Parts: sequence; C-alpha cells; structure tokens
Amino acid sequence: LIVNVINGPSLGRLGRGGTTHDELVALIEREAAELGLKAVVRQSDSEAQLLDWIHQAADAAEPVILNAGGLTHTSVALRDACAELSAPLIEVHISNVHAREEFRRHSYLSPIATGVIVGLGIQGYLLALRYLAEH
Amino acid sequence: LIVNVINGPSLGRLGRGGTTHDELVALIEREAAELGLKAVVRQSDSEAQLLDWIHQAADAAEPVILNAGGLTHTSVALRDACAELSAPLIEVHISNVHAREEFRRHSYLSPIATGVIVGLGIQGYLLALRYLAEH
Amino acid sequence: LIVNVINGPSLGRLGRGGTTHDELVALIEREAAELGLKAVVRQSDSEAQLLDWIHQAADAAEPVILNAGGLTHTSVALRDACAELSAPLIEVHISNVHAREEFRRHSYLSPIATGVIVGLGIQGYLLALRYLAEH
Amino acid sequence: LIVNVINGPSLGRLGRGGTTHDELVALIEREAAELGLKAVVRQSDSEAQLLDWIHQAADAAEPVILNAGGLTHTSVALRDACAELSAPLIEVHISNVHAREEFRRHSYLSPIATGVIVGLGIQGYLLALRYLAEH
Amino acid sequence: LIVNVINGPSLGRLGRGGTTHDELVALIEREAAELGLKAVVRQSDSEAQLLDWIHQAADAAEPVILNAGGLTHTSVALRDACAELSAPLIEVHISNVHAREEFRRHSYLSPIATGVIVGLGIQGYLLALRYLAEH
Amino acid sequence: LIVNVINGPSLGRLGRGGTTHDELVALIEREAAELGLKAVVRQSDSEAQLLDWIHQAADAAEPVILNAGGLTHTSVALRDACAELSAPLIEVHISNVHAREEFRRHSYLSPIATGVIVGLGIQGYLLALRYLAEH
Amino acid sequence: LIVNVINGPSLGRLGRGGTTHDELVALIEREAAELGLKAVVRQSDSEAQLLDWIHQAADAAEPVILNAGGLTHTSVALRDACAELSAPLIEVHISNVHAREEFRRHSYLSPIATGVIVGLGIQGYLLALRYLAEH
Amino acid sequence: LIVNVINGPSLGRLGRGGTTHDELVALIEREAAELGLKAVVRQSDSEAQLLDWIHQAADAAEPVILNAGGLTHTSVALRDACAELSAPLIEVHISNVHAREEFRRHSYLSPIATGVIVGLGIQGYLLALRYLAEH
Amino acid sequence: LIVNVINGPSLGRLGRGGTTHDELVALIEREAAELGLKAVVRQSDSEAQLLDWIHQAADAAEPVILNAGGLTHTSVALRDACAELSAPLIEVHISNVHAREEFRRHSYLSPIATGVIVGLGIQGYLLALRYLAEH
Amino acid sequence: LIVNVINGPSLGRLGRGGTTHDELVALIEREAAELGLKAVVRQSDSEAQLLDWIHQAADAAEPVILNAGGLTHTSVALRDACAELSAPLIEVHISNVHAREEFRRHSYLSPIATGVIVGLGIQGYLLALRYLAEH
Amino acid sequence: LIVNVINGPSLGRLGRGGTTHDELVALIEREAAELGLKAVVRQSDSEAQLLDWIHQAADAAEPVILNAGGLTHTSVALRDACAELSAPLIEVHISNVHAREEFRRHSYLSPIATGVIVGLGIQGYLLALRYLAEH
Amino acid sequence: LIVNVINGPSLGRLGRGGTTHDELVALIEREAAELGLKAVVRQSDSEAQLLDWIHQAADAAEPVILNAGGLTHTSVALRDACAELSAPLIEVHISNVHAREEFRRHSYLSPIATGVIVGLGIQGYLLALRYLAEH
Repeated sequence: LIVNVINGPSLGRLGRGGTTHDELVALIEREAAELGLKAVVRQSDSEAQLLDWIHQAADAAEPVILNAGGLTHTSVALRDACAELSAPLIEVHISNVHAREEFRRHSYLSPIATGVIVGLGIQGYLLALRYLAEH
Repeated sequence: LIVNVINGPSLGRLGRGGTTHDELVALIEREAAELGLKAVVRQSDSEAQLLDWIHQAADAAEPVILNAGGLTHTSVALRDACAELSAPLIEVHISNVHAREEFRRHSYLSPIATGVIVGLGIQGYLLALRYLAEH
Repeated sequence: LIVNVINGPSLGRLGRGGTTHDELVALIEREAAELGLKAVVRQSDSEAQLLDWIHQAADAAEPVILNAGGLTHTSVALRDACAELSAPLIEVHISNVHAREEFRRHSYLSPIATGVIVGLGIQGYLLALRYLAEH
Repeated sequence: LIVNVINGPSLGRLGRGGTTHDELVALIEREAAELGLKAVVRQSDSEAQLLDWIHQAADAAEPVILNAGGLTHTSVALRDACAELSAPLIEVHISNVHAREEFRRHSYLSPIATGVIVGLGIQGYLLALRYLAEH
Repeated sequence: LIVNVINGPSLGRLGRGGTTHDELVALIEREAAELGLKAVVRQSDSEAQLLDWIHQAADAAEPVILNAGGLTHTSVALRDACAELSAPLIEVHISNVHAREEFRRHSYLSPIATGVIVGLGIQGYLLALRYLAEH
Repeated sequence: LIVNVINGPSLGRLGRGGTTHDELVALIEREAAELGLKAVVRQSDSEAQLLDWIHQAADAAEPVILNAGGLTHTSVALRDACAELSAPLIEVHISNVHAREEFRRHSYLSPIATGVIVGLGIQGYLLALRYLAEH
Repeated sequence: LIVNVINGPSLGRLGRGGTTHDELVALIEREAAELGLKAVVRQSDSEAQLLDWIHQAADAAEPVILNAGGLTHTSVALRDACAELSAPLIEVHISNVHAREEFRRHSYLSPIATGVIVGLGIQGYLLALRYLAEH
Repeated sequence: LIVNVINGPSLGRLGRGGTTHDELVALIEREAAELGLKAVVRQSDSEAQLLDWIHQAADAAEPVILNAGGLTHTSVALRDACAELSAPLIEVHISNVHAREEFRRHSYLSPIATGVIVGLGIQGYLLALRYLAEH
Repeated sequence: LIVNVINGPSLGRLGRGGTTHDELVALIEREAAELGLKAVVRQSDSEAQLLDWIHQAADAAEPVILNAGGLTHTSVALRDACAELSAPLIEVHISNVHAREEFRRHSYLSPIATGVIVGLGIQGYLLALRYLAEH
Repeated sequence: LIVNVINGPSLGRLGRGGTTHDELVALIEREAAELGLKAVVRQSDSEAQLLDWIHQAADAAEPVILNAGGLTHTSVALRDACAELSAPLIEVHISNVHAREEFRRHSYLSPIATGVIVGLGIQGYLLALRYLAEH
Repeated sequence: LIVNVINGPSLGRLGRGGTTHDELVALIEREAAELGLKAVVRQSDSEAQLLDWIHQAADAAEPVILNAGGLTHTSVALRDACAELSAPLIEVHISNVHAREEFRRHSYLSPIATGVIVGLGIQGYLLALRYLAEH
Repeated sequence: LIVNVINGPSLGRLGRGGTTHDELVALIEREAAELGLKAVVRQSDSEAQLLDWIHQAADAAEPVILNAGGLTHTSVALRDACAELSAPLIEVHISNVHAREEFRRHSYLSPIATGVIVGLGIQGYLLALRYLAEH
C-alpha cells in the first residue's frame, strides 16, 4: 500500500530537463493514486537524513524507491541501512550513468537492491511504482 | 508504433521462475496491445542472428528492448550494431546482475543504451514497453 | 580516567544479535566502572556529529574507542580528525569484516589508530576499555 | 564583485601552522577589500551544509574558492553540485597533497574546477582571490 | 578450559619493546590462571610445526590464539589448516600492521578467523584470552 | 630577490590563447619588477637544457617556477634534479590537467614541489611570483 | 550410460600432433565401449550450435565432456548454458594453457565445471570418460 | 596470386563515410587487378563463417587481409584460427581505434598478424594489397 | 615403471570426503599395480621435505604426480625444483579450485607441469597414473 | 605536395634487415617522386630535435609520417607537438610491436594520429606516402 | 672479519652452469682468505633453518650475503628476520631475474638490503665479499 | 681490454656522499689500470648523447657499465640501444632503489642487461669492472 520515495543530493535541484523536484513529487503522487498506492516522497542532501528514512522503512517493512544521487557510488553506510530493508528496494537513476564517467558505473546499492532502473528519466520512478503495485 | 523485443542466449530456456519464453512473448504482446503498440519479439542464441535483427531495427528506425543474455558482457560487435540505432534502446536483465559475479557488473551495451532495467523479472520488459509508449 | 566511545551509523540499530545500542551503553558503562574509568558513549549517523566528538576528544586529550560503521571504509575526513588525537584510538568492528565483501577489508582509520579489534562482538568494546585501563 | 570561500572539514581546526580559521577569514576579508571584492567565507564539517552553500552560489552565479578537506577525495555529491557552478571554481589545498598518501592525489573536484592551488599555505586563498579579481 | 597460543616466526625474538618471548609465556600463563583457563603457548619458525599444532587443536576442538608473524600474509597452507578449527580462532598482531607496508595489510587468516586484534602490544594476547573465557 | 622561471616543451608555442611566449616573459618581468623581484625566464624543448638550468638554481639556492610541459608526467630525471632545490619550487600548468586525459593527472614533480598551480592560465605564473615575494 | 563430448572451435582442425578430429572420435568411441558407455561426440565452430548441444544435455540430464577451444576464455553465454547441467561437466584442454599466454589462464567454465583436465593431450578425453564411468 | 579479404561484423553496413560494402569489394577488385592479384572478398557477421574462411586460407596457404570488426577485441577463437595461417595476415581497421574507447585499443589479432593498418579508411585495404603484391 | 606421488600440506588430513590419506595410498598402490607401475606415495607438511623428494625424482628421472596443497599458490621454490624434472609432472587438486577463492585460481606449478587435473576427487590421482602408464 | 618523414631513435641504426637509413631515404625519395610528392626525410635521436621538426610541419601545415622509435611509448611531449599538426599524421613501426613486449603495445601517438601502420617493414613508409598522395 | 653466506633452496643443486655448491663454498672460502675475511657459507632448503642463521648473524652483528632462491619473492618472514640485521646485507642472484618471469622481478628482501647483485653468476658472491672487505 | 662507463643525469652532481663525478672517474681509472683494463668514463644529461655512446660501444663490441640515472625507469629508447650491445652490459645504481619510491623499482634496462648492481655506492662501478676483467 505505502511506498517510500527517497531522493538524495542534489535532486532538490531538478529543473534549475524542465521537471522540478515538486513536479516530480506531484507526478509520483498522481501515478501512485492511479495504482492504488500511497507515495511518500522525501528528499535530502543529508546522508544521515536519508539513513533515518531508510531505517524507518526497514522498521515499517515498506518498499523503497531510492535515488541516492552521488552517494550511490560512495556510501557504504547507505548500503548497510538499505541492506536491512525486507520489502523491495528499487534503485533509480534519471540519467544513464553508464554513459558518463567510469566512477558512476559502480554502485554500492545495486547488489542489495531488488532491481535498478537508469536512464529513463523521471519515468523510472513511475515504472518503479508500477513494479511495486504488481507485486 | 512498432517495438522490437530481442532476446539473446539462452532466454529460450526461461522456465526449464515458472514463465517460459512463449509465455513471455504472450505477456509482452498483450501489454503492447494495451499500450497501442505492436511488439515483435524474437529470440536467438546466434550473435549473428541478433546483429541482423538489430541492423533491421536500425534501418527501420524502430525502438529495441534488448536482453542479450551473456553477450551483454562480452560482445563489442553487438554494441556496435546497437550504436547505430536512432530510436531508443532499452537494455533489460531479468535478474539483478549486480548481485552475482563481478564480471556480470560490466555491460558493453549500457553506455550506448537509452536506459537499463535489471532485477525486476519479466516485468522489466513490460515497463520498458510502457516507457516507449509514453515517449 | 575518561574514555570516549563513539559509534557511527547505523549502530543505533543494534538489535532490530540481541544486544541493543542501549544495552551496549550499559555494558560499556558497567565495565568502565569496574576498571575505574568513566565511559562517555555516543552514537550518530552524522559524519559531522562524529567529527565534532572526535575534535572534542582531541582538545581534551581523551582516548577514543571508535566504531565508525560504514564510514570506516569511505571517510578521509574522519581519518583526518582522528589523526589529530594524541591519546589512544582503538578501532572496533563487531563483525569480522575480513569475512565479508572485499571493500570492507580496507579502512581509512586503521593506519592512524593505535590498534584495531574486529569480529569479537560487543566484547571488543570491553576489551578496548581494558586495554586503555592498563595503559 | 562577491566571492564565496567555502571550507569543509575540519578547517575549523586550523591552529590547534599558527593561523586559525578566524585569522584566515580576516586575512581573506582584508585581501578581498584590497582587490575591490567582497568575500563571504564559510566553514562546515557537514557535506550537506557545503552542498547548500554551493547551490546558492550556483543560483547567484557567484565564484567559489573551495577547500573541501577530505571530502575532496571522496564526495561525488560535492562534485555534482560544483559542476553546476557557472562562475569560476578554484580548488585550494593548504598542504601539498601530492607529498602525502597516494589516496590524497585524487580529487573528484579538480576536473570540474577552473583551476587548483595546492601547497602554498593559506596564501593559496589570497592568490585565488587575486585570480578572480583579474578575471 | 584449554587455550592454545601459537606464535610463528620470529616471535622467539621478542626483546632482542622489552618483553621477551618467555616473559610473554609467563604473562599469558598468569592471565589464563586468573581466568580459570589453561594456556598452552608454543612458538616455532617452522610453518610445518605450526600446521601440526593447528591440526592438533582442530582434533581436540580447542580454541587458538595465533600470531603467525610474516606467514600471516603469505601462507594459504596455514589458512587451510586453521579453516579446519571448530573452536574459535583469534588472530593477533602486536604492532599495528595497517601503519606499515601495504603488503602487511592483507592476511590470509583474517577471513577464517573469529576475530583479529592488532596494535595493542602483547596485551592483545591477554584480551584474546579474556574473550575466550567469556565465551 | 631572483626567481627562475623555467618552461619546458613546447611552451615556445604559446599563441600559434592569444599570449605568446615572449608576451609571457614580458608579463612575468613586469610583475616581478612590481614585486621587487628579478625574473629570469627561460624556455627549452631539451630535457637536458632544463636539467642544467635546474642544477644552476640548486647551486645558487634560487627559487624556481617550473612548467615542464609533457615532461611533467614522464621524467624522473627532472624530478631528481628539482629534488635537489633548497629554495621553493612552484609547479605550474596553464590548462587544468585534471580535465583532460587521465595520464596528465599524474606528475613526477608535484610530490617534491612546494606547491602546484593548474588551470589559471598564464596568471598562475604571476601568482607564483607573488607567493615567492611574500615568502 | 550416455556421455556427450562437445568440441568447439577449431578442434575440427586437429592434425592439419598427428591425431585428427575423426581419429579422436574413434578413440573416444572405443574407450567408451570399453567402459560400458556410449559416447556422442560432436564438434562445431558455432557458439550457438554448442549452446544447443549443451541445452540438450541439460534436458536429458546427460554428462558432458567439453572442450570449448577459445570460447573457454571469452563466452559467458556458454558458461550460463553449462551452469544448467545437472550431470557432471568435465572441462578439457589438450595443451597446457598455463604454459601459454596469460589470457588463456582464465576460463569462464572452470568454476561451474565438476573438474578440469589440461595438458594431457587427447588422453584427457579418455580419462574424463573413465571418471564418468566410475561415477 | 590470390588474396583473401575477410570482413567481419558489421562491415556489411558500410554506407548506411559514403562507401558501401559493395563499392569496397569493387575498389579492392580493381586494385587487385592492377597489382596482378586476384582478390576474394568476403563478409559475414558470423564468427563461425569467418573461422571457416580463415581455415580455408590456412589450407590453401593464401594471404589474408582481415577486418574482424568488434571480434578483433573479443575473439580468441579467431586469433587461434589466424595463428594457423602460414602466408601473411594483415589486420585492418578503417577508423583509428586508438582515438576511441580504451577497450578498442586491444586486439587479440595484432600479435599474430604480420602487420596492422588502422585509421586510413578503406584505403588501408588497398595498401594492404600493395604490401602483399610487393612480397 | 616407478611413479612418485607427492602430497603436500595438509593432505595428511584427508578424512578428519570419507577417504583418509592411508586409504589414498592404498588406492593409488592398487591402481599402480594394475597398470604395471610402482607407486611411491609420500606426504609432508614441510616445503623442504617436498623439495627434497622432488630433487630426488629429478635425479632419478622419475615422473611425479604432485598435489602441493596450499603451496601450489604461494611457493616459487617448489616451482623451481619441479622445473628441473625431466620426466612428466602432473599437478592434481582434489577439489575444483576454480569454484573457490580467486587466490586459488593461480598456481606457480601449472605452467611448468605437463598437465593438471582438478575437481575429480581422489580419482585424479588414478587418472594421472593411467596417463603416465600410457606414456 | 611536400611530405615530412621523421624518424626518431635509433633508426639511424637500420642495417647494423639489410636496409640502412640512407637506403631508406632513397627508397622513400624515389616513391615520393613517383607519386608526384617531395619527401623530406629526417632522423634524430634527440627528442627536442624531433619536436622542432614537428613544430615546423605544424606551422607549414605539411603532413608527417613519423616513426618515433621508443619515444612512441614514453613521450607526452612529442604527442603534444603532433597534436598541433593540422595536416595528416601517419604513425609507422617497421616491426609488429604487438608481437613483442606488452609495454610496446601502448603509444602516446596513435590516438592523435590519423592512422598507424605497423609490422610491414620499411614498406609502411611507402604505403603511408601513397595514402597521402591519394588524399 | 667474519662473513655469513646464506643460500636458500635449491642452491644445493648448482651443477646438476658447471659449478656445484661445494665448488662455490670453496671459491668463496678462497676469496675470503684473500680479502682477510672468514666466510661461513651455509645452505638449506628450510625457511626456518635460514631464519635461524639470520637471527644468529643479527645477534653476532655479522654481515650476510644472502641468496634466498625462490623465497626471495615470497617470504615476508625472511624479510623480517633480515630487517633485524645491523651489519650489511647483500642480496645475490646468480641469474638475471629481470630477464625471466615478471613474478621474479619483485623481492621482499631488496628494500631492507644494503644492496643487490643479480646476473653476474657465482662471481656476485665474490664481489659481495669484496664490497664487505672494503667496508 | 676497453670498458665504457656511461653515466646519465644527473651524475655530474655527485658530491654537491662526498665523492664527486671527477673523483669517480679517477677511482674507476685507477681500478681499471689495476685490472689491466682501460676505462672510458663519460657522463651526460642528454639521452641522445648517451644513445650515441651506446651505439658506439655496440659497433666496437666493447662492454658497458651504465648508470642511466632516472632514464633507467623511463627510457625505452635507451633500452633499445643497449639491446644492440653484444658485449656485456652491467647496470649500476649507487643507492638502493628498492628502498625508495615504488616507481624506481622498475627498470627498462635490467631485462636486457647481463646483470645489475644496486646500493653498493660508487664501489658498484669497481666491482662491475672486476666482473668484466674476470670475463
């Protein structure tokens, strides 16, 4: 029923691609409604903030769609917290990371994720919702 | 309107996971119909067969959903043929490759793909369709 | 006399292994009393919070027992702050990191630590206390 | 006219080298005045705090002199935020990093910086100002 | 009840740090007595001698505290013999190996050990005893 | 009082960026005058020529600003000669090397330099002068 | 009872070592008869052909002796198909690969094989038969 | 007298650079005539097809000009078959591979080739002919 | 006529897999008799002991079947002594090493061996005998 | 019309292969005449000499055929000077470098060259001429 | 006055190069006499034996000429024991190791040796003596 | 009879260790006289100068003692010229390179040298002479 969408740094800057973070929340909320889900979308540049939201979803046994931004490639902490999730974890990148710098082609999160969606824009979020609806 | 779904080796063996390759074709065909698309699904263990289907989609300017199996990690040829596509290319893995052997965590295809979906089972195919419908 | 015990992310989640973080504080406090020490145990998922506690121990010339969780493998910042400590620094892992992923077998902290204890469970904390008592 | 000087962890500890962080602010402020600039100097051990100050400078199209401390070698997030700056970005290290550990000889920031100054002490800040004044 | 302490090459040279190998045996024996344990301490520069003592402890299901010296970094054989132990294995280094040459930062033994203590001097032996007493 | 500016290959080709090597000499000479310094600027495509100028500055105990061009990444000889300097050595790159090929991101000179300035154009030379004036 | 012997490229060229591929089939057939086995020996330069023969042996639960030639070092596909076999898989090289180029010292097949025989000439095939007879 | 020109995948797509594969055959045939040679030009996306043509040239002791496309970087099989050629083998790339992705800068074929021509366009084929004519 | 079977550490522990080292000697002795061979089987955890047995076989020009255990991956000495053998050397592993840790996938012995048998259990010894009988 | 042929160290030693450097000049001069070109062939063991000849060809917008000998693998300087050429640059090796030491399989020049010819002997020079004539 | 010459495995096999180990002892003894030295030459295939002889020379403050054979590349233990020597340590290889396998081009002993002599045959021993005589 | 001693950069700076380059020439000349040799000692910071002296010794079939300084680690050219020598080549380092930076532990010259002497000071030159006298 409930799905957590968690955005790391600096996804607050979407727009500043026309879509803003707020537009994104709204798109996600609408699609969620359509799927009979409730989406809790949250963004933070703070690793610790993210860890806290992840722990919460671990305790509630809620699924997570997670776009960690740059922490994806760097944070073992975040990985460890996600590793505790018992519901599904979908990792999401808007851009195709494999078309950029080699360092972006590694993720500490993918191996503990259920699955990963990259390069499909903001629609990756919606497709992740839909996966979770049909599961 | 038309979408090519291309499966490499040995996706003919799905089932032998309950879903068979034929079931998969049927699921994909149904979803495609629902999206107002036509899906041409094709499978082959032959790299050359795949290259030929890719060239065709290049000439027709049709989008491709491609699950190359093991050739994903090994074939520059396949990459080169896909690199010619002008419509979108979605790379698909049923399993989460990042949860397996390190060698599976590299793909010659991802960097030239539009995007990539891994670990969402056979539903990755359907989600890829839906991306292409809304684009 | 005073010993700082510093726990990083997500050691707040011990339990959720039966021992909780609170139990851990209590075990450490009891052992410290027994050794004629005072233990100040502190936990945070915030790197910056940890850095601040480390700086404080640097200024006070107090010893530190530090379990950085995942930041152990990733944070040069933390290393740099610890590098300032003039009293002893004992690094502690509950689990044996060398029995897990290769990435966990490197630590930015070990080379500037006095010593390191891994894989002895929560008792590593108590043994670290005892080292510091007899020194 | 306005120049942002951003210091990461643990540059609050300069002194504790005689020069303190406050002295540094004052030196920078004086030189800035001399150049007909205004310097906004800010320090934080929080990656997120830094990201926020960087985003701000991105939105204001102000130049940044940035000394990220240890995050220089570890944070893709920070890199990504700096990558958004449209004014110049000068990276600054007080010490010569190339004379220390090999891990310090890589920086996620240098490739997106305008330029880099290392090993010239606190005077690197002043020289960076002067670059920006004559540009 | 019985604990095997096994020292490899060239721990016979402790002293030649004031503490000699004999002093070490005596310190260990005293602490063991205090814990209600019996310590069998043995040293050899011969890999084969060590393997034999390890096999013996495997057959007797006795715990081992093992300081292999340089064989720690080089001997798969020793690892394989330890891998047979069913009681606990604590690996011990007197010096902090992570503060020395990079080659010393790898150990064939750590991954099959219960845990590891480095850089706490000869007291690591005593702390290892105490772990085994409370277990 | 005296400062040696040493340019390697092929900095004779500056211009052929509008600034020519001669303009550069003149800019440097003017700034030097302004600082109460004398600048001896010299350029050569010959490694041996450069080594000779470096040895001379070693014997005279004069500071060197050195832009070695491509020899920066390749010449241990040059490093060894600079290693003899007892006055300061500032390494200078006009372009930001960290924004180019990976091979340019290593320098045999940086670790023995006092400091390094890259990506600030020809102004890096002038800023290096100014460092040396205030020191 | 039935054993599949599968030869990849270009084992059709044995002879062109006196033994030809046909001689090899005959030697294998004779030894098989002697062991109370039936040997189905098949050769192809086509990866896809091989995959098909492997799938067949997977479905029939027949053991495979496989000499993949150069695909041994390059084909994840082949590995994946073999990974499906439930009967034994013996990998065979006629030549000692470890005495040749470093690239030949890796095999995608060995880790999923039951065992491997290299450098014993064509007799490796016969010894593999005999293993399978006594099992 | 006879020269084999062998083109791998997907050199059938030349044109789709104006020159088509057919034009290429014709250019090669004309130049061959001019040199007093006969050129047999053949193309295939099938590795196995190529291997067969290579074996044939091995048996006939005919020289080969070979442009393997992407198999150049990936196929040990192809290398092994070429290694059997007793006449000359010239490797040909139309594009300069060293100006592209790092993975293209390795070739399994070069070390067993007589020589290699890259980046000279379709004229590399003609120059290879001419080498073989004057030899 | 005579064949040396040499077992390193800790193959004395076979059993402690039901087959003991003694059973193994007996199996080998019986098969040898059957082949018209005499088998001298010897085991030692001492590298030096093994070297001595290898030198002896070098001087006698007798073939060796050698299972070095862990020294296989670590000992250049052993390699060097085997390199002197003029009769055949068969390397034997009971387990499939390629299915274990990456470090076990390298052997200092394979490149100087005649051939290698891994993963066929104790029957690898018997098959090695049979190779040597038919040679 | 004019083509520069530049030979590095120690191509003065051709002969001391029967062909001497002088013969080579003469062969090149004759072929050039035949093509309606003028060839300026020059050789030097001095990197700086070569750089000077390269700069000259840059200023004159003349094409270069360059055989740098060992500097090919080592000199970034030379690369940088060639990178300035606006006419074509053909890199030439007489021997097949890919059949020798691994270090020779890298070239700082290839990526900035138009194309590369290796292993065709002195005829590579003549073929390079011919390329440049038909272009 | 006294010099220890220590030979590891399998230098007992010199001859079996005409010179035998005994001849070598005699050559060394004669040269030593000539230099006014006494040479104690000792050989063993046992690492532990060597360690014991090294410890002895450490305690006696005698210089060591050491040819460790294959242990040179593999033994940290031996390195550690040599690291204790306070008199000079000369490392000796008869053969030029840098002309053989890459693995032989690393030595755990060289960095703690006074110096190293390779590839001069048995005369390296005599030259090492002479160094020690004139020192 | 004649021996060439060749010193690269910056061995002209010996002294500026008390021994100067001139002293070194004199020591070498005296020892040479004593051995019934003539020593031609030559020094240059110019790679090309060295190459010329090496070519000369190649043509004269004279032995070379060569201390290339930093070019030892960097110059393939120099290696190639030495590779032509038919008399012996002894490589000499005054300092123990294996006790310094890792980059100094590789030499392009060692593998083509007869032998190598490092860390014995200027006496390495004299010992190299003596080797060549007794050969």
